Amino acid sequence: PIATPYPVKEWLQPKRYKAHLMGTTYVYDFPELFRQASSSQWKNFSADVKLTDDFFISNELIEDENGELTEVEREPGANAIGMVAFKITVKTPEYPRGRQFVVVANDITFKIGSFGPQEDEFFNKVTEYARKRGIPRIYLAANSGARIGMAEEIVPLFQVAWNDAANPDKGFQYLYLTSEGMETLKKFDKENSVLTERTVINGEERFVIKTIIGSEDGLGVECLRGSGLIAGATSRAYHDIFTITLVTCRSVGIGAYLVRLGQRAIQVEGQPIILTGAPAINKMLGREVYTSNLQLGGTQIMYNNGVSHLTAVDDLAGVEKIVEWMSYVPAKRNMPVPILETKDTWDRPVDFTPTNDETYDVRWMIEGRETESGFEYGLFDKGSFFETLSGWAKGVVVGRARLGGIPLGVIGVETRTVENLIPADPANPNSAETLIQEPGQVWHPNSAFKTAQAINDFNNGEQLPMMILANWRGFSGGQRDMFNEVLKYGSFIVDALVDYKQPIIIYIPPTGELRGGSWVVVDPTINADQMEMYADVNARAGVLEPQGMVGIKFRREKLLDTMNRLELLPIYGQISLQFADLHDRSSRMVAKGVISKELEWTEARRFFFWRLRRRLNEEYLIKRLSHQVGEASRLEKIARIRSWYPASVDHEDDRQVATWIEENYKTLDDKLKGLKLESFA
Amino acid sequence: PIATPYPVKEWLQPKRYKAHLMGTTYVYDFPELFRQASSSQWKNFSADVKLTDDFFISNELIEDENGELTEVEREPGANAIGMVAFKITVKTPEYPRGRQFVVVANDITFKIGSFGPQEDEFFNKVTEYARKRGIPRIYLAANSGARIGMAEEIVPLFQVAWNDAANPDKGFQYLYLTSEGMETLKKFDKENSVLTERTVINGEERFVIKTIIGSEDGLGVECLRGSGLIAGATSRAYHDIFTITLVTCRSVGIGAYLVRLGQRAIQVEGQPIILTGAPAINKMLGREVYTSNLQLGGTQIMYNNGVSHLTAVDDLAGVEKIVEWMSYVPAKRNMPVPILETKDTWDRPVDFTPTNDETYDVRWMIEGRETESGFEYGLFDKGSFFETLSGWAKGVVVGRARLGGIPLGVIGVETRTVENLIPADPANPNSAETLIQEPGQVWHPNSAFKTAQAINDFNNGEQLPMMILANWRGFSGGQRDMFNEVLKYGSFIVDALVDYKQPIIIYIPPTGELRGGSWVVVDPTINADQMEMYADVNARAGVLEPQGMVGIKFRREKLLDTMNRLELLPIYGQISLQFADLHDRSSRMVAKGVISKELEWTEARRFFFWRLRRRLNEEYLIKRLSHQVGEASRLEKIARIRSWYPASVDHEDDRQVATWIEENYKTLDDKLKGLKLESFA
Ligand SMILES: Cc1ccc2cc(CC3CCN(C(=O)c4cc(-c5ccccc5)nc5ccccc45)CC3)ccc2n1
Ligand SMILES: Cc1ccc2cc(CC3CCN(C(=O)c4cc(-c5ccccc5)nc5ccccc45)CC3)ccc2n1
Repeated sequence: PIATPYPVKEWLQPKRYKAHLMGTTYVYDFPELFRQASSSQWKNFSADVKLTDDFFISNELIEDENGELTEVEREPGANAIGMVAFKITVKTPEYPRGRQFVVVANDITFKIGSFGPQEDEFFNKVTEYARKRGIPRIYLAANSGARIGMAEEIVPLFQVAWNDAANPDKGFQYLYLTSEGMETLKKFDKENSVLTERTVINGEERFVIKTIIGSEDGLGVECLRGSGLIAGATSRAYHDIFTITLVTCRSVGIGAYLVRLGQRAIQVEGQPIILTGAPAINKMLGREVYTSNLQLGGTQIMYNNGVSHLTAVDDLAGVEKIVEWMSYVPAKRNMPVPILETKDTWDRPVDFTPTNDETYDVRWMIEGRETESGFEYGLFDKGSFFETLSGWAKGVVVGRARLGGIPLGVIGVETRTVENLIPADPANPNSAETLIQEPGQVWHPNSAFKTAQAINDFNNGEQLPMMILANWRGFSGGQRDMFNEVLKYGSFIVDALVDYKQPIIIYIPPTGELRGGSWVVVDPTINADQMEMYADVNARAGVLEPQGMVGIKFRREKLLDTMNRLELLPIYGQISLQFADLHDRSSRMVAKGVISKELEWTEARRFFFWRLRRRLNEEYLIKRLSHQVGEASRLEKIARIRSWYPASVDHEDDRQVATWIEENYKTLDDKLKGLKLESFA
Repeated sequence: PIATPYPVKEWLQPKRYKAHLMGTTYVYDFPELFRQASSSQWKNFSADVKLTDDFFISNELIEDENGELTEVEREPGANAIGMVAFKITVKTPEYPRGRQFVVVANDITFKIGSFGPQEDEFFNKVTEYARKRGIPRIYLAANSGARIGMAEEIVPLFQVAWNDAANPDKGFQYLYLTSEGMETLKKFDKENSVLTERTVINGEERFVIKTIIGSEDGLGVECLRGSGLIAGATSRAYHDIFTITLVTCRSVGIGAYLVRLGQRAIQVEGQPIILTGAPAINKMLGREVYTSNLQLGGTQIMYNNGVSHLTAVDDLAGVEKIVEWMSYVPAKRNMPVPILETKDTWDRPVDFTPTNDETYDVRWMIEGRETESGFEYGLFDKGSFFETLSGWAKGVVVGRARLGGIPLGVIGVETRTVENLIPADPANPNSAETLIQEPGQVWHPNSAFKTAQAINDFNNGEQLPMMILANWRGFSGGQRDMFNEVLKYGSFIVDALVDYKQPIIIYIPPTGELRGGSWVVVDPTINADQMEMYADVNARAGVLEPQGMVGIKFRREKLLDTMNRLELLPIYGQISLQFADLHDRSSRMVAKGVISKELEWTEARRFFFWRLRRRLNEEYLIKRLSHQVGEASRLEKIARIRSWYPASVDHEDDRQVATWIEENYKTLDDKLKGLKLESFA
């Protein structure tokens, strides 16, 4: 384009234009997208705040002569390999003084973003760089999978030993190199390009090729090794630092695995996540089964799958979601979760309240609801709910939120029936679109899996506390769901809880319940060090529902003995139901000692804010001791810590405990430093 | 029955008869089944061996006044709770001097084997007892799930405040107790059985019941807490000790979860594993959808599911399988895997060999094949293959085996297509039986999951080394399998490998291959501390198959430039294929350094036996150092250890290294004890 006001970026650097022709942002332009998203982050938090350009810094990372990563400022497109990375230092609302993370990305313009050995080792090197520092690792996927190739240098000289030069159509015995060929190879110092066995047949000496190696690196299995290297590297990263991936253009083979292994993923619409392309699969099946890769790995697959946690309309939207997601996680591994108080202060009642005879969206209880007569506040901070995995297993709702500024993972139950429509596979003619009815308050294979996935994702890397508004009748025990292994997924939940490292709150909501099958997987004893359970005064819980209980312990016979109190079975049947229901109250739960407290929904925000803040504080103190006295149970630690509180402080008063502790952090630190004396030598 | 030769056991103890009427062995008779199975174990190993009754000892475990477990010899049926346990000490072929394990079981005759709080705490107490000692925990499931009940004492006295004594059909306002009732309760010291509010209405004073608590323990949520307690307890046990469960009669609710959480499970035919019973589910759906619980949790569900690893014709068969399974695992956590040499010695060639143009069952390569001209030996010890999870995801084959006596987990690939027939769910009228074609050498969601499950099951509790005869073309990238999340299951494999703690051998078989998608998940770099890869001289590996490679790097144009070597596309197309194929040889793998060695199938048993034995030995030495010098990478440890070998010993000679090490264990132990001097104070 001639005569533009400013320089034509796409001309100054043709690679930028190639990227665009490919439907993705040029890799070197992504740091600018992060600056833009970060700026927006501020405007949304505080319209005023005068922001300067030093609030965002991006330094490209490359390997020095010794293979170690260092920072450089160079012209975009100078990358010698197809993988690039940047260290981002950015001041944000949660971290005004700045937080850091790295961004690794394929360069779709460099050999179609293929993963060659060098790209793989660079990617691995960047992952370790992030893990060592404990900072988040953002991956931007735009690739063609493992790099392929043949030893081109052997193509113009190989000879074929036919069964008879007369009719080639008769076949060949092997391929070989003449003494002339062996020479052409030695002339270019490419003798290792081939493995041969010198044998003379009638005419001349023919070196039979037993194996083709090639002089150029990155043709086959060496690309597979590096492929596995970064797969395992990413598997580890996920249990270590916050990991996330943006699928910004196709992501193929190892590319698709990196997306899942990183777990948290945002798919830009129209950018497929595939294993094998449609053309190839069509060859596998014989006919023209698939039209595009989007049928195999588009958002309708992966987002409905749970592989993609969120979809983005474009690259910038993807970056914004990443930035939004990061606002809930620690600046780095083991640092405190980022407190961020906003307009919606902790001290207030909860407005929206569910009713037994009225349908509702659990999201209203979570983030509040907008009504004609004004906004009704929910349990958590207004506008702080960030839902994820929203395109899969709608039976359960998961996301991040803030409670008076405290970030945490939230799991709620969708009470409304879900219409899960499964498309028909083109590969099968006899296939027809299928509709699955997923009853509310019932775990299914998908929703059980999602529940566990969320717990693990809240725990690993995010290191967030969690609240589960437990409200399930049980798991689906029908044949299809049972055959579909609902037990394995249900069990994944218990496993996830056992592994949780931050405070957990299990709370049965106002019109909610827990029964024999559901309570099993969320009881506080699964992980007593982190879990606490609470039931609303209007919640219910017992092994069986009232109907089921009477149908077994208040049979027709016993129902008649009661006729001796005053045809009339209808009303008496109702009486027995109420008799049973009077057993499933929060009061019995308190009496039997299975919950910490029974609560009143409207007061829940106030109670949980201080309960959580109080816990974050004691936990902090407990960890400090776990690095001193060492050998000591949690019971002994938490007890010693509480022995330091002033005698008149009421251990049961959350607000008092939290308040006294924050007033004496340094004083408590002195008592700890002085405890080092307990250095059993 | 009168006039029997010996006492009528079922009469002496009626509970034994009740158990039988229920289709299961009386709990106290199970130890005898273990003795029988153990005796058989010997006969099968050595027909001769004169066995005495002291080779098997079973001591029931009960809680003493302080709640601690102790041994007792008492009359069967004296159990005050519905859960029982035994400590078994038994000499076996693998452990001639004896090995121990515990057996916990529901007593189906005690309150239908329901899980009450006491049963739950006993079960938990036994699990910890086993974990502390590091011994296997066998669970025999025969139950009705969580115990239920109502406060019976409140049934004969509750009163109802009708809207008008005239027409009860009009409803009631609440239930209450008269001053007479409150007295009946105080007379039996059951005042807490109810929560009321004294209010006087016209007539007398009526105490409105707000909550029914009940005096008897085990009615509701207290059964749910204990339920969650043992769920989490079992979740932990699985990552700690060898865990296994025999479903000997129905296993309900928490009962079904215990089976999965324990992971390894053997289902006796006709004994259902269910969440909710058919009658109840029929109520849920309205109509008479299900006939029996077997439709919901019978072997056709759970065995085809992968929830049940094996099925047994009867209780005794179940016990035998348990005993057989245990013969491959350490007597207790962290003890060496049980070496058990048999007739089939290590020093011999492998007979059965696959052919490219011939269908075969991978089991033949594993355990050998019986033919008309005699027995053809496989890679592993004759008769040592114990397949598991054989009713699910047949695309992959898993089991335990012995290599010259060394036990290990084995994973092989089923090359034959699998006909996976999925029954139709009665709940859906529009449902029809479905047939799934699972191509061989291709991972599917189920087979990927099974592959990972096996790795985790070999690692946790079993603590076994592993060999994977890696032979997959890739994962199924079609729509259905992609939508069914094959990526998540594929990723589970990488996770399992990362967590493996024993030596691992990845070996591409004689006619096998690995490609871009499959190699990703089994490369040695995923876990370099334990993994080693090998390729047969007749194996193949590269990113793409030859067809795919030519279709991209040897297009029609380039194919014509080759026409200048001597219509004839057919033969030249064949030529290009061979050109590509010459790239995917074990030789290139060795050159690029991606495998430890290329091998010859017939010599594999000899090579692997000494390679594994050599490794088990170095690993042992490495752990000893990991308890001394501590802070040191594996590279530094393995290096120091090898520095102790005699200078003339060839580190690369497996047999020599293993042999010298076993000759100097004690001498090496002295060098270690002397290394304690390195006690950086
Ligand atoms: C339902 C389903 C889904 C995915 C499956 C994947 C495989 C293995 C891979 C290995 C690697 N591979 C090839 O290497 C290959 C690629 C291409 C191809 C490449 C680029 C464009 C178009 C086609 N064409 C071929 C034809 C015949 C044999 C192999 C090929 C693809 C095939 C096997 C069964 C499958 N079944
Ligand atoms: C496809 C599917 C499969 C399993 C499902 C499980 C539930 C929850 C449980 C809670 C506990 N429960 C009861 O408590 C109950 C039990 C029995 C019952 C008990 C013994 C014998 C026969 C029936 N009858 C009832 C009728 C109405 C309401 C509840 C009951 C069973 C119902 C919800 C939806 C389901 N959908």
